Amino acid sequence: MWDVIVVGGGPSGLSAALFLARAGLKVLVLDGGRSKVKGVSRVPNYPGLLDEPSGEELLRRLEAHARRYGAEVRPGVVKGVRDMGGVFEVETEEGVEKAERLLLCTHKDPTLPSLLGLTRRGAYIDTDEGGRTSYPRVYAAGVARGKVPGHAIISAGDGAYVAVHLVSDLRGEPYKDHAL
Ligand SMILES: Cc1cc2nc3c(=O)[nH]c(=O)nc-3n(C[C@H](O)[C@H](O)[C@H](O)COP(=O)(O)OP(=O)(O)OC[C@H]3O[C@@H](n4cnc5c(N)ncnc54)[C@H](O)[C@@H]3O)c2cc1C
Repeated sequence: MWDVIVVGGGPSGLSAALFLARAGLKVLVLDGGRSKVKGVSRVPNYPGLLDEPSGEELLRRLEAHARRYGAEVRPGVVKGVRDMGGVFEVETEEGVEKAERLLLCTHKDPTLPSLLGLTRRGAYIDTDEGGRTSYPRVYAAGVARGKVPGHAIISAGDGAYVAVHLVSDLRGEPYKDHAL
């Protein structure tokens, strides 16, 4: 079982996983390997990354960062999602995984949003300021919820933003992941 299952392992999904894991949650990221940044030979505008790595390298570092604090990042394509009342069942080609909350960081792909009958805002998933969709316990972040035009740093920032508010809901208090 999982506290949260993040669908999509691009900047928003991996950033979300990092914050969720650091909050001590059991988080699993299922990614289909079609991040829009994967083919970039050199990302020159991710504030702070002065070596300007390729999109492929950036993804590797983001996955490492999330795994570093407990997140599990696995390749997989979600094709089914069933609400079983209290737990969501997510299905890939490899099998089924269960989570109480789902966070969609699926970029522009309307597949899963349509499966859940999520309310839309134009071509994107409709959400409140914090990323909560029209479906209870289902969240969205990054390009998936309209943070466009899409850029790596913007999606990463939103993934963390939504994750922080997801954690805040669970702890009933404004959650901050700060360090000395
Ligand atoms: C040619 C090109 C060049 C670019 N150059 C830059 C640049 O220099 N700087 C910059 O900041 N941005 C750049 N971008 C844009 C940037 O890559 C995106 O804004 C960013 O990747 C968006 O992050 P995201 O997390 O929202 O989605 P994405 O990174 O697109 O990730 C979505 C992920 O979810 C997965 N997914 C979707 N559906 C499922 C499913 N059902 N099951 C499992 N996994 C699923 C996908 O396979 C994918 O890995 C470029 C884009 C392109 C196309």
